[PDB]
Amino acid sequence: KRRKHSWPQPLKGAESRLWYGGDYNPDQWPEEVWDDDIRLMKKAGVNLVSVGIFSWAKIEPEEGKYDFDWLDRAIDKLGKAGIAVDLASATASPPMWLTQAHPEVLWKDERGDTVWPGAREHWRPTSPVFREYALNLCRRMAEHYKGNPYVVAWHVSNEYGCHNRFDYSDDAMRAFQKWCKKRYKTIDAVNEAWGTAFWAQHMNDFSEIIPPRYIGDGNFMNPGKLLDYKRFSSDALKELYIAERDVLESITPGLPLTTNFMVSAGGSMLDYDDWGAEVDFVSNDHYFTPGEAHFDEVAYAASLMDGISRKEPWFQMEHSTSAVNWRPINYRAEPGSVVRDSLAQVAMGADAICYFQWRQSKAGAEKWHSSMVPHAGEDSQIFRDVCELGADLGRLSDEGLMGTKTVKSKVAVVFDYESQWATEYTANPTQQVDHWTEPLDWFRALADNGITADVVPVRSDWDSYEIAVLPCVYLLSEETSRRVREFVANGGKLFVTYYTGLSDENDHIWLGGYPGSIRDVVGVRVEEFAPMGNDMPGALDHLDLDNGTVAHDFADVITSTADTSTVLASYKAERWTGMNEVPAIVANGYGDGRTVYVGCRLGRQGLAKSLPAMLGSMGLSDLAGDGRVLRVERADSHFEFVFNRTHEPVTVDVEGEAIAASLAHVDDGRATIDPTGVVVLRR
Amino acid sequence: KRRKHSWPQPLKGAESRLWYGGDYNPDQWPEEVWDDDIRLMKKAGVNLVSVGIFSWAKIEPEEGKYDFDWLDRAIDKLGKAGIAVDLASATASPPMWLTQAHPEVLWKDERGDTVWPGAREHWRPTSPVFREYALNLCRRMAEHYKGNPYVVAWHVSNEYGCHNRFDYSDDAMRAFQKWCKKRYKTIDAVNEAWGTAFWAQHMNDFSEIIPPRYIGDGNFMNPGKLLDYKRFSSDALKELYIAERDVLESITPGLPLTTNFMVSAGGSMLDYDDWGAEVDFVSNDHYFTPGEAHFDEVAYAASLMDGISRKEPWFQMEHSTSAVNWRPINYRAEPGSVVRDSLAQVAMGADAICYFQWRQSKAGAEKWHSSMVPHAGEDSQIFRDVCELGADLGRLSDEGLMGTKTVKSKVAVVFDYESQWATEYTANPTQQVDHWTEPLDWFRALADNGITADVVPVRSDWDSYEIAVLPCVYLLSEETSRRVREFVANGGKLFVTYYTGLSDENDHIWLGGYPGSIRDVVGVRVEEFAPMGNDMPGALDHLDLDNGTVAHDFADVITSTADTSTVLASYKAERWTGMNEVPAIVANGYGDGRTVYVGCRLGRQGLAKSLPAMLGSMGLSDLAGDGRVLRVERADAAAASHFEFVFNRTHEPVTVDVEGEAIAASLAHVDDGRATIDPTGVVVLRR
Repeated sequence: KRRKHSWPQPLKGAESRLWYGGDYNPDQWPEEVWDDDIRLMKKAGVNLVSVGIFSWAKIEPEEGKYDFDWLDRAIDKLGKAGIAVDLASATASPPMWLTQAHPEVLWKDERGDTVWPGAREHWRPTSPVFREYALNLCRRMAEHYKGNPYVVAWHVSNEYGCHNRFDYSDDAMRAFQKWCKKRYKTIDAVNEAWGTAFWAQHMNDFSEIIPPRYIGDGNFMNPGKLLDYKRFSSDALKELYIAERDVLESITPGLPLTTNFMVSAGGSMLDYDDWGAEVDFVSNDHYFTPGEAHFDEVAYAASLMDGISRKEPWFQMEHSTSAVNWRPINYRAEPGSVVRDSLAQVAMGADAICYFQWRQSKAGAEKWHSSMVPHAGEDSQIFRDVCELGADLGRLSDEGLMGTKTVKSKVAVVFDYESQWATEYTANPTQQVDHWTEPLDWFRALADNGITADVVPVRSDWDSYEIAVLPCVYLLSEETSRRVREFVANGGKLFVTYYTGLSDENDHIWLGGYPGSIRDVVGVRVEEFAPMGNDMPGALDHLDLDNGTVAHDFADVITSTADTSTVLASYKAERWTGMNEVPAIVANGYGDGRTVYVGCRLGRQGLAKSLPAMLGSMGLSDLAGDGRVLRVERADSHFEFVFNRTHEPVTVDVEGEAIAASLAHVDDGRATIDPTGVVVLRR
Repeated sequence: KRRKHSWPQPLKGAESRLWYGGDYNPDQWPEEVWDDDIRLMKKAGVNLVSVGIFSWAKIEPEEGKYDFDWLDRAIDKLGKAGIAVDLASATASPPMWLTQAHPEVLWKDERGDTVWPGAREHWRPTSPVFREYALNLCRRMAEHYKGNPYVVAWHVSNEYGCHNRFDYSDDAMRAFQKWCKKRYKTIDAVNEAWGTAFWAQHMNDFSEIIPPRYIGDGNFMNPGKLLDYKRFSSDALKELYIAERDVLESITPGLPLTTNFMVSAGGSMLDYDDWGAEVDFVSNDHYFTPGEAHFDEVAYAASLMDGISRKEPWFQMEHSTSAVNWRPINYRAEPGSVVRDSLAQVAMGADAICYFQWRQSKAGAEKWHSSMVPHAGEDSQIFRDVCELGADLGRLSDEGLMGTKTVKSKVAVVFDYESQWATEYTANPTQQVDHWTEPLDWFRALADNGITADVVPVRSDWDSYEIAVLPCVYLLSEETSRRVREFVANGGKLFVTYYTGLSDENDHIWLGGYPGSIRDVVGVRVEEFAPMGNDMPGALDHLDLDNGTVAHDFADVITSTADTSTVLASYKAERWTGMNEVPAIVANGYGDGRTVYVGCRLGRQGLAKSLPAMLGSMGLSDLAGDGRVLRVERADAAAASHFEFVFNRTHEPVTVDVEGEAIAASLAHVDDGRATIDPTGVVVLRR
């Protein structure tokens, strides 16, 4: 069911190398400028660029008229310079002539208001009119470029669902109704799934399924329907991508196809693990979070990408050299980030490193988004760094890094797109809790304890690891619940947190005490929750634990533990709160395995501090190591990538021959690595 | 180009006195109250009121039916009492019969939702049918009141664009299409200006230009288009005002016309410098900012008005005696504000002082807005201050203040409405930075150093000043860039800050290092920005400078400086940030001039502390002074006679040296050349 892995191949006369480059948009610059791009690209070690992504209005400037010459010239200029082309379908966003002639392609928001042109991606995922136009352009691009010697892959569309994830038009309403019929078969199944006995929502047939349109601010949508609308929206965009991909493939067999994902700790527009089955190689867009989380979350996202790709080499389609344009405050990246963040992505399995974008735009909505050639030009620290990185990727290529894979960790941290979606409902126990923050917190706390985890999607093989973490995995089906029992019974070591296994996949609650489907594995029983916050005078805002850590946002009221369990920590609180001496962290044995249940949100800091005790109870005291650096390994040969995780230079022992270094010095088996520094070793 | 300055003239062709009064709405009160109004106006020294401003529904109660008699009688009563009338066109807001009959006049928001009656100004600036109705009323008003001996000016409409600056209806679509054709001539030029090669936005003809309508929350409009839509929206309202002005004038030639602007530090609904060319006298509405900025920003805004009026006497059409109605918390003004804020406006060149409004409303949306006669009545501190101020304006009139002009400062602080509009785009380096805060910060910091600046619109003559400041002037066209270059080369002393000259007039980036069009003038090169804030844990929220100030919000990463420059200050920071020892304040010599580049936001306090060293580098240490007070002077041509206005800027009484004869004082006194001024106090001297 997964497509066979197929990676973009070198140009004639060229050898196999790490791909390096970024989005390139010659149609935004006078043709005169292109020769300068080629000169700077060669200087930087660029060998691949992605072209034509938003070029629909240039390629088809009016309906039924096509203009390829400019693009043929650009591609030829790149190719004869030894730079390969990842060619877009150009179907990311339609021209004004198209939308003026066919306003029915525009998506509608919850209130039924039309979303107009003015920005990008303003089209309905289920519009048959838009699909027709897109497939036409796909056919004509593929027919024109099928003989081109410089094209090495297809970049289908761009970031499906970045702006048009949700549509509430009648096209969407009809498509959702059909999607529900496919999923549930009978209207009574839908009624039971969504619990429509409540609030007189019973439906007599599929015409009575309407999308989660506007219901008045502050009012509460049917949560089953809302969750399914997210599943449906991801499937709808997926079916369109499949159609475009198949048209391109029909005309250019043997050219690998991808589309760019938006995988980040807090990004959940689509079920990207599901989508990963539909590409020839998985590719990602990731932009750093400014501040204290910058490095760790870059590493985390790249690890999840390696999980999505099932440890096959994957493609970093976009990231930024420094500031983006779209945040309330676009902080710059710390000096060193260009090489460092990129080599983190390589460490986590990327065999291609690309940026948005090659040359910083001088006009338009993204002119303030950093690029490889800044507004300042080639005399810039960023461009010097871009050049250093290209040379580094060349050296890693000479060393044969291509095709190696990131080693299997002893620990898997589970991520679940659908659980994230379930946690987004507005009448959960607290709207402060999303699934997504917990696996990040665990990844980081494990790293503080010198352990590099793999981030593994819930449908993938986390139960083949020695140790795994279920961090706020809100949904657990009976099937997943069974995988959990067997994982532990067979000798696995499993961490489980609050907000795990509250409901099944239809968001029906597992009754009898939380977590209702696996409470006998973890040996705790929760009767009630105690959310915390600062929005109510005198309400509970934190809970100290007796192990020197502090819970925030959420705590389980654990009222019994198994006779096989050990309480590792308990809350301390004023008596009237009822939370004093309630168990907070509980260890258990079950079959041949061990669990630790963490009944509250402890964050990176509290988890990191609690980990020695928790690992101890599991028989894993020997696992901990040096948390000042992250150590990431690829192997077919072993390559170790070592990153300073702190704000001060650190010295650590390193084995092997240093083959790359940025802001770091290796001498006599020891590396002094500056903040934002990295060393790469081979042996 | 500019209209010849024409000032409202006194009743009976007598002496031109300082005008004093406010908005007057007899149609809101039973007629017995009108006689009470007259008694109290006389006691207060009121000599001018503005009437009929929102009276459309009373004057034209049904289509083509007119009821003038109440207004005729009110104007007669006023004039016989010696009180002049500033007559409105009454076209500010339409009656229910009009909007009920013609829903198509109502403006539409970005989502296409109709904005209904229920408040005011709910009409599309480019509606042809509303224009027909407005011009008809203008004509009927002018024909009826022509030759009235008590009417001294026209108050055209009211605050254009206060509520209807933006319309997204099809009338606006058509008008914006024509406006783009006028500006750019060809669709190729529009495409080039807006950089439409990006995101497949290329347009084949002018029918493919649509207004910046709803694109979904959190999405990014074409910034060239958004900026031009603000230009267009200002121009569209200006064209309507010009049409109303022209009809009125064609019927009552010689009667001076104005419309009331909304000039304040943070106000930018329209390009008010552009609009200033279209009125016979420039008039403003300004309402104090509660808290620590109160006095300084009153002074600033009035200075900017004097800039817009090119130093011609101007008209304070509205302000508040105390609290307004429209803030989340309507703080009252400090006692003394009635006289003090009004005399600050006079000091900055106003020959008329008026309030919204004469009598506090007992009903309606603005009943909680303070007024000259409070709900409390004539027995109130506010009415007593109102009477004191009227008496003071009488005394200043006796001393011949009218017609003098605010003296030219040694420093011009530059303000650019269009730069403010550009900084409003939502995908800039940081959305915390607006152009408008910086010129205010510099004005206050200069005042802290005993210097009263002129606030000067960018198209005006700042390059004729000894010293000028470009404070976050985000846009610099080629033309303005040349003026900067010549200004410095010829001996001008120039301050330039971060967020200046990033782009040309169509928001195209000047390439090669910021500020891309004048980096050789200031002798610095910026490769990237280091914005700062408190919204991301662990990101920088500040940078200490090595001169004992602290930057917030934004810092330039200066990576080189010219051979002729001198670093006056640099950042101190943790090494990992990359900002340690990066230059923060850099002086340069360029031709016979001097510059200082300030690459970060230092605020009033940091700028005030840094100014002595900065001025020093320009060769100007002697420009210092006592910042406890603001001194503002007016003078006649020949600079024969001088008037000095002195304001306490602090919270304790101050005593300062003053030359000349005291002619007015509030919460203050002058004795043998020493002015003792209480907080919120003011003295006025004649030399």
